[PDB]
Amino acid sequence: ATFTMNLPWSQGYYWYSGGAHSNTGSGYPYSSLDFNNGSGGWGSNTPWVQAAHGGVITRFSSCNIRVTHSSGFATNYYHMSNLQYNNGDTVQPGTLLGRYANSYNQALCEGGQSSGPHVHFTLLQNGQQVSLHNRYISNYRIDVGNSNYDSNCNNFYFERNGRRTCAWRPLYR
Ligand SMILES: [Zn+2]
Repeated sequence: ATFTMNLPWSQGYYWYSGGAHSNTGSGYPYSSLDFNNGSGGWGSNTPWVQAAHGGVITRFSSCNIRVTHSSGFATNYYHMSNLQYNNGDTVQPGTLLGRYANSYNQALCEGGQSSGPHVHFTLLQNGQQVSLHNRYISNYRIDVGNSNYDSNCNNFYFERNGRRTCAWRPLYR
């Protein structure tokens, strides 16, 4: 079917999102969002992350997994642990992929930086990161800001039913 994404948690629940940023946090495009459910810092009871859509798995490492849709769009999930699938496996929307890591070393098993447990979520097409601007997730339109991680709610927000949800506010599926 047509590529459609859902927020990687259950209907009627909320997590929190930061502002849109590139995969590295510098430069363009703003392809990525950091999601967390507010469980706390390192060592806390971090949640399981659901596949935003169906597709074929690529497992890059113990902390880095991707779901590639039949359309060639894909979502990438970084800072992960307890990964449940291997290369070539098929998953459905909602499938539990793993947890986002509750330990600092596991979260950064391929490098990067982190201030606390979260999943770094990235949209790709043809294996290349692509901008989240004007893309949709759980029927929210994503409006990217004017710099990496920009959380100004006049610049960055999720919009559904004509109402905005800002970064660092309950984002309900
Ligand atoms: Zn990130």
